[PDB]
Amino acid sequence: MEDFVRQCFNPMIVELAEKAMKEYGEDPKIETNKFAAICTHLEVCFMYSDGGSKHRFEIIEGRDRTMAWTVVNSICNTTGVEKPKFLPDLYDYKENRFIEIGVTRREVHTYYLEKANKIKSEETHIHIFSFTGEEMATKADYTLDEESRARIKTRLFTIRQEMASRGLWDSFRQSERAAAE
Ligand SMILES: O=C(O)C(=O)CC(=O)c1ccccc1
Ligand SMILES: O=C(O)C(=O)CC(=O)c1ccccc1
Ligand SMILES: [Mn+2]
Ligand SMILES: [Mn+2]
Repeated sequence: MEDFVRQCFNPMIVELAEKAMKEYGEDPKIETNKFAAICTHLEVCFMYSDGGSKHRFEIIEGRDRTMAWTVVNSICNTTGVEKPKFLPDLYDYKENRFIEIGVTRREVHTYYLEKANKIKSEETHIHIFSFTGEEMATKADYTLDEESRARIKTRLFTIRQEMASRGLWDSFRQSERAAAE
């Protein structure tokens, strides 16, 4: 699984997933599934950010935490929007709202609600993608055009196929459920 991750995602994404895991004392060599999940989540964050006009999104995910909060503070004090209790993934200068992005190997609506309750914030938009091509957004708003979202979905499904092809997919779909329970 480890070797698969390093040739599936780019070094920058891998590099940042490693840091993210290390910051919390977790080891990518042992918890290889969570390693893959983090690379995936980052890739989706980046793609999502790229989907818009050039300066539309501030990227909050994939930074050192302290600098992230600083940028969040800047946005809140700048635009009037409420400070969220949990670190979001993006800010949308176009729509004037923070975005949390989810990637589940489980049901889109299940994951959506686990998130929605935890944040407990009306302002933060929520956007969930599955490895099977479904997506769910708050108020049925997807932010991006159909083209952008389709590229994301395609990419996720490619990751699933690539894992399945090597026998790593079952173990990976297992991990999330076990983590939840
Ligand atoms: O699993 C995901 O989708 C994450 O986005 C995970 C993440 O950011 C993280 C950060 C620090 C430690 C462990 C996971
Ligand atoms: O799951 C996700 O989509 C996250 O975006 C998770 C995340 O940011 C995080 C940060 C710190 C600890 C655990 C998860
Ligand atoms: Mn995040
Ligand atoms: Mn997220």
